[PDB]
Amino acid sequence: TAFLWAQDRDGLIGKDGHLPWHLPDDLHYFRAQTVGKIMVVGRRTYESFPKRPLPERTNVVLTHQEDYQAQGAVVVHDVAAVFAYAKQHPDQELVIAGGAQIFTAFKDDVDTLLVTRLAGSFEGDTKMIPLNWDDFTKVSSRTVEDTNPALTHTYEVWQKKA
Ligand SMILES: COc1cc(Cc2c[nH+]c(N)nc2N)cc(OC)c1OC
Repeated sequence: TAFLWAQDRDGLIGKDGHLPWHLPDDLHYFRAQTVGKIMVVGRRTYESFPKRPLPERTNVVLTHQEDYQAQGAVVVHDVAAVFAYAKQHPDQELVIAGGAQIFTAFKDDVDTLLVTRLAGSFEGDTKMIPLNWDDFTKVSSRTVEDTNPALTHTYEVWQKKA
């Protein structure tokens, strides 16, 4: 399992799940990472996503209640089922596109964490769930500078150690 998300300096993800900040660069990064790999998106994500489903990619819509249904992404209401699905396709890695509730559910059993940090700050009604940084040790990171400081962002990857 892999964690793919973007956050500001303060620690907020956005509003209603949708990224309030328009960073075509960071957005490009998310899209590129989900190419040729299995990704899981929460129900809130299904509505927050810009356009689904993606081509040449495997998208999955995960919700707490089985009443909910999603188009373009496989709908799974079983936490165990999501793990098994990734297990079935060892060739393709599983990445959690969100949301935070989804992240929390699989946060404990994640080996790779991807985080995007923005120098600028944004305000919204949705904040990212707490993470244990000390438990995970950063393996590598990349820094990209945009025209505007707020726009400028960096990519950091953490791997769980035991
Ligand atoms: C491609 O656009 C979006 C992409 C994403 C996913 C996403 C973006 N950026 C990063 N760094 N990680 C992600 N998982 C979430 C969104 O909103 C929830 C988007 O629309 C604003």
